[PDB]
Amino acid sequence: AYTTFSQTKNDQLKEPMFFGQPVNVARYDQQKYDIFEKLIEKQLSFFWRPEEVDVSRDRIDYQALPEHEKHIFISNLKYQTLLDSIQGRSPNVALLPLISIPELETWVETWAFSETIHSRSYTHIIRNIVNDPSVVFDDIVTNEQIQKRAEGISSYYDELIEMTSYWHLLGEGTHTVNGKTVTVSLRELKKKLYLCLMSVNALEAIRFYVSFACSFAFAERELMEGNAKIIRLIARDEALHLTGTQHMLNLLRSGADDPEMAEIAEECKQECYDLFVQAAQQEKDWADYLFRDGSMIGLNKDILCQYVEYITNIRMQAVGLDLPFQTRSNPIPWINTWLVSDNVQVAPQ
Amino acid sequence: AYTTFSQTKNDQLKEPMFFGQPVNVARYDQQKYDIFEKLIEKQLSFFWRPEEVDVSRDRIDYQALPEHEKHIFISNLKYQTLLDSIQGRSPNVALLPLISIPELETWVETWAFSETIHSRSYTHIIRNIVNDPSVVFDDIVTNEQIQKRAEGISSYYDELIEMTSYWHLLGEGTHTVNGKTVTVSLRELKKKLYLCLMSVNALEAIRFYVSFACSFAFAERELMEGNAKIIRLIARDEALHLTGTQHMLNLLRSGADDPEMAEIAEECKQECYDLFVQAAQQEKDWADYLFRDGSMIGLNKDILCQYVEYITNIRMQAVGLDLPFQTRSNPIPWINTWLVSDNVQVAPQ
Repeated sequence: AYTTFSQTKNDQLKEPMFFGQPVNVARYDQQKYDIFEKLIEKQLSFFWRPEEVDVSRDRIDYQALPEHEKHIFISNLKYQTLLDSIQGRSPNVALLPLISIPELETWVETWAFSETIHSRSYTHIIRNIVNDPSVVFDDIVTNEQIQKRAEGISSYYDELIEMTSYWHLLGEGTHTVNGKTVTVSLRELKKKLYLCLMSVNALEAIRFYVSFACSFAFAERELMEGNAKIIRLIARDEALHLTGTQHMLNLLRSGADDPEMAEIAEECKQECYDLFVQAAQQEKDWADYLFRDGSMIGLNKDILCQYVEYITNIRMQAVGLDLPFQTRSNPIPWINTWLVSDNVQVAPQ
Repeated sequence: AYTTFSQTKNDQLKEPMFFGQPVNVARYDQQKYDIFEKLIEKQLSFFWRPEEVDVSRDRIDYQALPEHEKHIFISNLKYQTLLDSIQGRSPNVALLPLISIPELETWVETWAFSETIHSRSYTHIIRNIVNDPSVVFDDIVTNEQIQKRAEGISSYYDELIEMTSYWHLLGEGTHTVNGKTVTVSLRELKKKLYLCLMSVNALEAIRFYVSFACSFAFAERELMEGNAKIIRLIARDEALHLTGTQHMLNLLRSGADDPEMAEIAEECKQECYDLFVQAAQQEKDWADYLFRDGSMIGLNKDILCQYVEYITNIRMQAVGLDLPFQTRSNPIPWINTWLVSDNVQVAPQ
């Protein structure tokens, strides 16, 4: 029962964020939550094109890098390309059919579009520093380590999409499909979304920031500086993105938007904690992979894992989860000069 | 069986446009069809924000308009807002889950995003010329004439989305759902898409151009000039949009992309003709509604209907359909100065 234009004249101010009447008229003179209108407007204001950054000198730097330093940089780049390949399509495919307020609908399309620009920027970087880009792009799919992350991250989306399709097609209740029993539950779907949104929050607020440290560490060494200029632009967008999902999640668990969602958020509050911890660990294990053949000046497995814990604690408090790690100070304060914008707070506070 | 990251390492150059393996890695170093990469790049180059246009003086003009001229202008604006409310979400929701090549995937997200900007521009216009924008936005849903168009146009999308969800969930074959028989057929789904793409082509290549004439006719009278500056930007984007669907449709019917699709395009070739003719007629009937209380200098029911036939013939030849109307010359050549861009051919040739 998805409609690209619902015929009911509803008061969009009183709709929930999710699972209400599909948005008919796209209007921007009013909001239920003006955060999403402010995110649109900011993200629009940030619009950049990857080609406006000269990455020419990165090719020289990269070729001059020792093999293990190549491995660090290209593993990082590959991982980023994976993540935003997923982030390019998924918010549109997974969330659009569920949104019921216009400001959130357009933020999600704006969000996803800004990701395609990131992915296009990753191509721009890759095709400028390596001879055969196909080797790089193919490894993104077949790399053992990258694949593990791809599968877990994508499952949260996939399961939400499939349960959505059942919901739209069948409606709520217990059903008979080809001799099997399919039970469609709005409550479970609401949970599937919450977990997905928690997963996507960890992805952008934690996983990408672990990657930002890696990129900016080269730039600190005065290497791969074109790449770093792009990551600076990418980081500024990312601060918007995670801000969006922090509000979605916080508005959902408060019960202000949907009293049901409040009780559902408490029910899987443990599960969300476990989700974030597993992501933190996975990025620690990723650090292991990056530096398996050696480290470089200013960044190693130990320093990076410290940063993972530091940033993971901050992000989780933001969404009301218990902190899983020792209260620590910033192991790499030098990252803050890179993680900065005068229009949005990029660096974690 | 939709996956936000398919684990198979496929050769994206050999995939079909639609119904192949979902795109995993978003890469832009190569294409199967470089038209879509050129559309992305052009559309990116056109990026504009509605607020960069001062519509201040339109409020004075509008209030000074006679009641029937208000009716003409606001009916037109309302209709545009409807159409791109649909075009904001629908290409993402309907097409994304079916695309199997990266350049087409990102064009569709870029396309849809550019529409949200149009919708945001329509708000910018509306909130500047009327006192109570809610009256306007509500009428978009409840207006008898507008509603008829909304329902037909949205059904092509909706039916494609629902048949997609069955396909992903159930796969091809004859199924049992709650005691009913559901037959999922790829061939029918391929047809549903083709018809939808034909409908969306008529929407942007014909229906919006009928609306562009109306807007620019005010600007010819030196009225509602802020609005016209925005429509000029909107028209330039639209020329890209219809170009995209012309290639999709032409690549589909040639059989170069999918030999099946060739035979399917011929099978419903009549049906497509009927679809376009019905749209042409509907816009003629719309002209009747616009000018029911009188016309203005330089534009009336007769002139506008002439333009409908003129533009409808051109668009249909572009997608290989028979012409339904007398071969006529341009009834309003003055529109061409408005319908122009040095970077893309906006005016129909």
